[PDB]
Amino acid sequence: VLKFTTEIHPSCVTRQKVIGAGEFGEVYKGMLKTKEVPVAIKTLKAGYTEKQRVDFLGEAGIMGQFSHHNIIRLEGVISKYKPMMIITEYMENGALDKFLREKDGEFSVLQLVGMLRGIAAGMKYLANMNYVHRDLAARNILVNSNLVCKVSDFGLPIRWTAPEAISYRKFTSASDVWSFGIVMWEVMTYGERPYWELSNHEVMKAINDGFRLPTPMDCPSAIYQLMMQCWQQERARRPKFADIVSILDKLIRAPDSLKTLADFDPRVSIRLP
Ligand SMILES: Cc1ccc(C(=O)Nc2cccc(C(F)(F)F)c2)cc1Nc1nc(N2CCOCC2)nc(-n2ccnc2)n1
Repeated sequence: VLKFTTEIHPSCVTRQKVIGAGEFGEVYKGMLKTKEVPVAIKTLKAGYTEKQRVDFLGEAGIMGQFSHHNIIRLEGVISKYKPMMIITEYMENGALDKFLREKDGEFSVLQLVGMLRGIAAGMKYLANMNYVHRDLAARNILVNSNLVCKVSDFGLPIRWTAPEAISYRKFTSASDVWSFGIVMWEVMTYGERPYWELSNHEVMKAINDGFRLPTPMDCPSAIYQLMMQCWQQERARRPKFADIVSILDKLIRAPDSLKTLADFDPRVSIRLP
């Protein structure tokens, strides 16, 4: 299980502040020696069950297998001592959802599209590795100080989930593509809530009736077209992540393609002379 993971000795780890919770233990911000490097640390505390131990070390195992620029990096694991720990890199900019809501309007279209290309490349890698994420959303993406997005999974999302996954529990890389389209909309809106104040039942009814999120403000036509393709009801009609990466790469490498904007439908019109 731990074959792509490095065992870290507990004397090299300092926990500082609680930043969240695991299934059976806290997540902390801390420091790792090997000068000191900031890390996030998920613990498994005394009394955990067999199933919790299997899921915890299984999680570390899969994270260790991933080696990609756009996937969170595992620094290592403590499995030989208690409490057990999963240790990852740390990003001062934090999670993408809060980041964009706190930086409204501060980036260029090219910067936003570049973020999406990195997320798509991480997802293409996961899908190729036969890993279905199931919870792709901006809240599960970390942003580094180069604006590079790292797909993560912080644990627990009707508004991000494809219809077949909601209806009959069919989670695949194609349901992850639906979620990616929602993430595109989150990025281009600077972290707006998908479907605004609609309830979960209202969202599913709207989707089943064929309604889809409208274009963000200032959004390239090509980007809105791409998110719309991610939201095809028929799973097989959605692009694969390889198609998404290819499209986004081509738009970035010919950036004039992003200057054509989709028409924004105003809710409110102001009359002025
Ligand atoms: C410690 C830790 C453990 C596991 C994971 C994680 O991603 N596992 C995972 C599992 C399956 C698939 C994938 C996937 F996607 F790669 F495929 C990834 C991330 C963190 N690391 C971490 N956890 C948080 N949390 C936020 C608060 O709630 C608790 C968690 N915050 C930060 N953090 C904040 C600022 N800089 C870093 N790091």
